[PDB]
Amino acid sequence: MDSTTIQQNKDTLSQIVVFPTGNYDKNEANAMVNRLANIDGKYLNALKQNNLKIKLLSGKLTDEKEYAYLKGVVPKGWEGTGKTWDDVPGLGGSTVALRIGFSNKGKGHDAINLELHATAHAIDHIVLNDISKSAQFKQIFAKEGRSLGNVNYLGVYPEEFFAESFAYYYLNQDTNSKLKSACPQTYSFLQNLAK
Ligand SMILES: [Zn+2]
Repeated sequence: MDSTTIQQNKDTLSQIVVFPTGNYDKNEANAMVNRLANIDGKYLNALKQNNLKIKLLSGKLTDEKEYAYLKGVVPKGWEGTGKTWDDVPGLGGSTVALRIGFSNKGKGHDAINLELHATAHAIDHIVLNDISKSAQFKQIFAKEGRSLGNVNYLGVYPEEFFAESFAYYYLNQDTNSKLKSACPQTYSFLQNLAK
């Protein structure tokens, strides 16, 4: 309905997204920004205020200097697998690092969208001050925490279910209505947050 909002958010994101040195698909990198541009501007401006940089990567996560301490480190609940932090495409929290071309579900992650799920962690931690670990959201998580699948992951950690609910809410119209169907209280919760 509104293309003007996307364009203004893209300009906010221009003060947030940092493009990598090296070779990558420029069009796909731009597609990731367009998807991030659907997040409420209130959240984006607040990330801009706190100087949160969304770093897009052309290579592996642990190839980057700041995440080199993760090289060879096995993430939690990567029992066997054979994969370490070197094989993780995205990361969110205090910092945001995303590998370009790995947005879709299955590209080394179970999130419905890499960049929206990770940026959610930053908005949760930096902007909303760990709202996923608040009494109100815990009550909702207690009831709706498994309604998006991944019951041993999303259904166990409220910070993860928040991030995925956020991604469902802001990705596209289909996954938004999917969230409203499966998680009415969570949908209502996020809707009030942006009011
Ligand atoms: Zn996560």
